Amino acid sequence: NQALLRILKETEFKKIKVLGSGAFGTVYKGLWIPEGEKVKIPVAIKELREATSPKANKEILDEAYVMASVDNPHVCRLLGICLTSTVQLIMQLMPFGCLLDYVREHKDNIGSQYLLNWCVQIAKGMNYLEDRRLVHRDLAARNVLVKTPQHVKITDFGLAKLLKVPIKWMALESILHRIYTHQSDVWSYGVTVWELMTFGSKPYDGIPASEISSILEKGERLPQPPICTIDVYMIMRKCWMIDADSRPKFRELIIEFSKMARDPQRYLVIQGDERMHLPSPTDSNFYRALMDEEDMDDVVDADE
Ligand SMILES: CN1CCN(c2ccc(Nc3ncc4nc(Nc5ccccc5)n(C5CCCC5)c4n3)cc2)CC1
Repeated sequence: NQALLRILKETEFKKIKVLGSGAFGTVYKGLWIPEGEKVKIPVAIKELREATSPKANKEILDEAYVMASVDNPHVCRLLGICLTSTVQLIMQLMPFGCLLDYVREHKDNIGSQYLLNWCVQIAKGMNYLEDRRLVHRDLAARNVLVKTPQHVKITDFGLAKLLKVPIKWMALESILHRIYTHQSDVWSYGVTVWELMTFGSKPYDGIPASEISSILEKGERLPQPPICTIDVYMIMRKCWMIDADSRPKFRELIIEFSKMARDPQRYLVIQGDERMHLPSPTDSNFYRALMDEEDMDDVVDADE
């Protein structure tokens, strides 16, 4: 459906401030000014680095329709595009930013219920992509956004194909053979889970990217995060098995983390955890009305 992708003119929006960047481009907070109206509506804008040829223009556009068709509570939808000298991609602006920064800025003031729910929600978004027969290729905590603390959304879907290789996130077959599959996405999911559980540690810190295939081939893996019980760590290790088909499926990952979320303290050990709990319904309802009206599945709660 082509109607899911608004074609914007450079006159209808402005970039206002830089929010971050990646291998792809620079992300700005922007203002959309509609249609002979006064108002300025905040948006997020990724401007791609290399200038766009017209012929590739069709190629980018074809991919953009797919990106705009992504409809799930846990994956960010591409809203609009502007094609010029540059390709500009328009999406919802999220006051809370990316998950990687969030867990860093809240290090150790985050409860087992939040961490285990995020893991569930990430697995639900990835599962949806798999169901659409789509592969992300660049899952990482930096590409998951926080809509509210209770609701996270994978972003950056589809550009990796569309146009700095994240070797430390990559399944070994992707490093060696540039093969990308749902099962390599599962590998990067394991790394993403590891970033959350360490409150945003850098994976294989201090180790050159060039050495990573060798240490993987030797059966070395990211170390067990100190808050993680063994069952949590074994799931991560399973995500990083050499045989791609031995790795869990995202549908299994949804089930396992959901079950752990029902008994959060049995699976993560966090000091002060009883002092930390999911928002009361009162606080959840207020958040939804102010900044998260979109339909979504219930967060998994503790049985007791
Ligand atoms: C000192 N910190 C102050 C606050 N800060 C910040 C950054 C971003 C947001 N929000 C926000 N929203 C939507 C985004 N959509 C993409 N990415 C994106 C990807 C593809 C197409 C369009 C946007 N981003 C990226 C991820 C984080 C940096 C910007 C987005 N970021 C809120 C606060 C970071 C610096």
